[PDB]
Amino acid sequence: DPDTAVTNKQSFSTDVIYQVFTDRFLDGNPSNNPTGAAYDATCSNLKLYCGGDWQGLINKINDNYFSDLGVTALWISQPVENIFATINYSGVTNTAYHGYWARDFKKTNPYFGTMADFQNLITTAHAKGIKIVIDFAPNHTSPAMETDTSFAENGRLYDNGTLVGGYTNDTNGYFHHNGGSDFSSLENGIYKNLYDLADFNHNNATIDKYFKDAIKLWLDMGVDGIRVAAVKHMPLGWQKSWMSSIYAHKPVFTFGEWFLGSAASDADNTDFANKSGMSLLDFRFNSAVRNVFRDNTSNMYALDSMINSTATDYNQVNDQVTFIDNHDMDRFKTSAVNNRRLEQALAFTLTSRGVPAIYYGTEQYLTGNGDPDNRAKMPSFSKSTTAFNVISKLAPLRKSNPAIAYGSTQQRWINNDVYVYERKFGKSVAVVAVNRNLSTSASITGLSTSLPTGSYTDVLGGVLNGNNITSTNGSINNFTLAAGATAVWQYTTAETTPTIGHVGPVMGKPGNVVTIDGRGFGSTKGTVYFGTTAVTGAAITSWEDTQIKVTIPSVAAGNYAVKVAASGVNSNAYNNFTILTGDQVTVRFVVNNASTTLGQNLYLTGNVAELGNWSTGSTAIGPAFNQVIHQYPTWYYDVSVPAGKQLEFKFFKKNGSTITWESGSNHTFTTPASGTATVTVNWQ
Ligand SMILES: [Ca+2]
Ligand SMILES: [Ca+2]
Repeated sequence: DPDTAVTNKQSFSTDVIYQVFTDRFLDGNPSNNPTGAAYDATCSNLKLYCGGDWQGLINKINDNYFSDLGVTALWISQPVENIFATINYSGVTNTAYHGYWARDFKKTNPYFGTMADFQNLITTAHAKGIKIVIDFAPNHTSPAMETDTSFAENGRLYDNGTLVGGYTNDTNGYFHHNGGSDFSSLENGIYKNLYDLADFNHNNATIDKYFKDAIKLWLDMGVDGIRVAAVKHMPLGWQKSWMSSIYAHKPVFTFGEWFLGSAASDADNTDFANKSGMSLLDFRFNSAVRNVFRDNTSNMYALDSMINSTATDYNQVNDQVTFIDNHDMDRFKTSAVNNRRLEQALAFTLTSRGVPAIYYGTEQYLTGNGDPDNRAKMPSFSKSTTAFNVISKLAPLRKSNPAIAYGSTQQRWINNDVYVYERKFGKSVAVVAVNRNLSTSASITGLSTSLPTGSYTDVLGGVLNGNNITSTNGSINNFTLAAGATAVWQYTTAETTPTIGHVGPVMGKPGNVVTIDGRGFGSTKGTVYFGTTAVTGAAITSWEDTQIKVTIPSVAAGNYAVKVAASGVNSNAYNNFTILTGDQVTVRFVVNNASTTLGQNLYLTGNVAELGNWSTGSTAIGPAFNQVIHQYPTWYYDVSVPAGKQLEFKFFKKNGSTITWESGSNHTFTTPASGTATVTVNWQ
């Protein structure tokens, strides 16, 4: 199979995700519409259900709307049975229309469709080569008051019909009853309630179990991707074991949302991308794209830096999911914002690095500020707009041109309102040119690309007032780029060298199988190098020019670079693959009596690669928490550690360069073969 083929769950770099709020798109079947309180036919009261559902998308896939737009994937609402109760928050009736106030993860949302309607979608989709991607919220159930069972469904979690338990009188401790997060730190954002939503207790072994079992269900119906919610509000440790269990079983591409407010590099957000075993929505690229194109607060320089810092921060920047907007900010088009500015923002995003998503009806230039006005009933299905045209012209290149799909990003020309940049993968090039200025045109003199000699026609055919150019050995002849114009001119040809485009997943134990997308690999089963170790023959499950699939060798766990060798010649090196010791379980380590100093923090390390392998660097886990579950001078932390292994660990205070250890002998611990566990040591 191709890297391109819908068959490929582990990479989305060649796709364009269409994100659609299921109930606001199209009501295909009206019999699975709510009754009364919870329902609005006319969808004027956006807090109510509007009747949209899975048969609605089906019908659209079939009359070629998605395929004509060129989107190759769809990201639907979390599908699980949500609370049926209507919650009246200060005068206004709220319904669980948005698919987030779940109540049974092992069942479907009847207003969206049945299990068979779900399967139906999976199939009408894969039929037209459109990958499906679901939302998933392992952080919580629904709203609830501990003093008040009467409020909503009191966070009640039912396992497949059978009630496991609600918020009030939670004798088992399935939930953090720690108050609600005030958000002053990371720690309080995790172990206290997200707003008024009943917070799961993951260190609880029923719930740890439930959630791994609830995703295998969905993966088994053939979802091709998982968009995780509120990842800043759950422990990384738990997210990592949950993930490793998924990759073990049915590796799909998984990206999470860690909300960010700016193009700025946030540390916890970056460490999350690199260590979690998942990718994130690209909130910092979003901040740049709105600043330069919508809001005129920043200029062409901002955009280029953002490109460069995200390229530097992220272990695999190409997995990150870019966007001009979504269901939690205001809609890009607003009355002052020009069409061409939305259109250029689209243009830009489709041609840029990472994985592009579009929130529904951006082809229809939809407005709506804040929530819910940013979530309206999808207005028309016209295939007539300039945004409709730009998306369908450009998003195909992600598949046909590997430079767009995996390539590098170079600046070739920039001033305050003009940006010309280049995407290159091996011999394939693409240059995008953009003048954001809607009144002055701009002479580009002295442009040098690494396009070969010839005349290159604007791929957009002039829909965005694109002109044509001529390369003479890269040097482009002088030209006026028009007002508000944008151009794309590209070049492809067959690679004849193994070159690793993508690898997915990037973290797993021995025995897991990964996918290596690329160009010029040939069809003669060669050798795959996990670092220094050749994998050959039968251990390689598939070998095709663009995609090799291969089992993880039983090497020591750690960070590895992956190379391919075809016909003797070796490919480029894809980095930061994480081989895990084995299966993982989340274990909470609690250290008492660990007084520190102003600004002295507490990490743990130990004898396995998951614990950093006696590191005091970026692999030592830390810093530990010490305000919510346990408090100073006790310190605690949740780690992803390997199932049933004896561990040797020690805590240490790190100040500047002053690492200062635990005295005595190493502490030791044998982990469970499944689940979660807790261990408590006294700082010695
Ligand atoms: Ca319906
Ligand atoms: Ca939480």
